[PDB]
Parts: sequence; C-alpha cells; structure tokens
Amino acid sequence: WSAEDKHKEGVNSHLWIVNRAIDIMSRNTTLVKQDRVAQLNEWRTELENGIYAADYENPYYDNSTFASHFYDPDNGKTYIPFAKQAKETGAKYFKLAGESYKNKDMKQAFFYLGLSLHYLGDVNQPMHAANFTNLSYPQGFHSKYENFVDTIKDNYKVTDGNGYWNWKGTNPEEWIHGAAVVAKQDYSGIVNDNTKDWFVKAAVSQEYADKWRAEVTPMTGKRLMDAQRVTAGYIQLWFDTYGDR
Ligand SMILES: [Zn+2]
Ligand SMILES: [Zn+2]
Ligand SMILES: [Zn+2]
Repeated sequence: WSAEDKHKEGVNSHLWIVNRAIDIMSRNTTLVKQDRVAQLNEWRTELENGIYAADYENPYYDNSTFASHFYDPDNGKTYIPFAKQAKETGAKYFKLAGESYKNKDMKQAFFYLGLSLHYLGDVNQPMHAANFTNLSYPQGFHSKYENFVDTIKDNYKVTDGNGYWNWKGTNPEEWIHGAAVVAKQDYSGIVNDNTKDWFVKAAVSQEYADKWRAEVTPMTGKRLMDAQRVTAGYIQLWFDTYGDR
C-alpha cells in the first residue's frame, strides 16, 4: 500500500490503516485499556516515522527492490529468490519494538512497532501476498492500483469496536502469515484477465480507466476492512505481550 507522506493520510494508506485500527481500539469498551491508545498517540511521531521508513530507506526497502514487503503464504517466499520476506521481517521488528518497550526506550519501541505494522499492512494487499510487483504483467498496474486506493479508502472505515482480538496465537509470524493467506485468496478479485485488459486499454481510453477502477473496488473495500481489524488485533497482542504480562 502507499506510504508517500510521513504524517498525512491522503497519500499514505499504511498510516490510514493504522489510524483506523487505533480507532477500533478506542471504540472498544469491553476489552481495550484506553491507556494503550494514549501511549500510541504520545509517541505518534515515532510510530509514523517507522510506518514511512519501510518504503524509503535501507535496510527496510532492500535497496529499492522492496523484497521484504512481499510474502506468498503458499511457498513462504518473496519475489526474489533467497531474499528476506515480510513475515520474518515484520516479526523481527515486533520483537525489537517489545524489547525496547521493556527497557523503557519509547522512541525506539514505537519506531520499530511502526515498521512492524507496515509489513503486516503490506501482506494484506493481495499483490504483495502473491508476488505481483510493479514489473509484473501488466507493468505499472501495481503502482496505479495503490494510488487509486488512496482516492477511495475513506469509504471503507470500520466503524465498530470489533478488532480480531487473539486472531492467531502469540507468535507475530502467525498473524502475518494468516493475513497473507486471506489476502492471496482475494487476489483474483483484483488481478485477472479483465482488469489486465482494461488497464492496458486505459492508456488510450478513459472509459477503460473507469472500468478497472470500478471492478477492483468491492474487493479493495473488503481487504481494507480486514486490514483494519487484523491490525487492531496485532497492536493489542503487542501490548499484551510486552505491556507487563
Ligand atoms: Zn505498502
Ligand atoms: Zn505495493
Ligand atoms: Zn511496504
């Protein structure tokens, strides 16, 4: 998903997913301790820095190949043979964040948590769970799709307090894998012969630009709603794990 502005949701789908996940936690009045939400807001600059840094510098963006932002659940791999993938990378930063939190280094903790949230957010994008990059056929569709999502994402906010609490076990890798399983199932609702066809014809015809955008909207909304619920669960897991128990 996009992460083009550090502190603005307009062109940062990753930050929008996290902010909507925090709103789910705030809406929950049965299980969530609201001081957790206050801690995320207190260290929001560092959290947002971590969410943005993943797509912009080393080691996180893998020398501009973004290999660690992809993870196919069926084979456990990213799109480049032998490169690091999103499950081991997102789990690495979940644990580094927790160790920093226990040592009371909040700036370090929330930056590493933002990184981990970014990787979990990416495996909820079906193209990232299927190794479909901006060079895959049809080339340029991955990037135009992610730009398009920013223009519609406000229509898919989750407005209830039901995150996926304890969705998977206590291992963060299980959450990243589980989210990629669901996202790859939804891959054909976005990438298929029709959307490929219309995207290619969209260069010459505006009518086709609208056609592929409309076609991918329903599954995009579904994926964005699941990403908010899974992210809220994952933040709650992090505080349950390192927050003193
Ligand atoms: Zn992304
Ligand atoms: Zn992407
Ligand atoms: Zn990314």
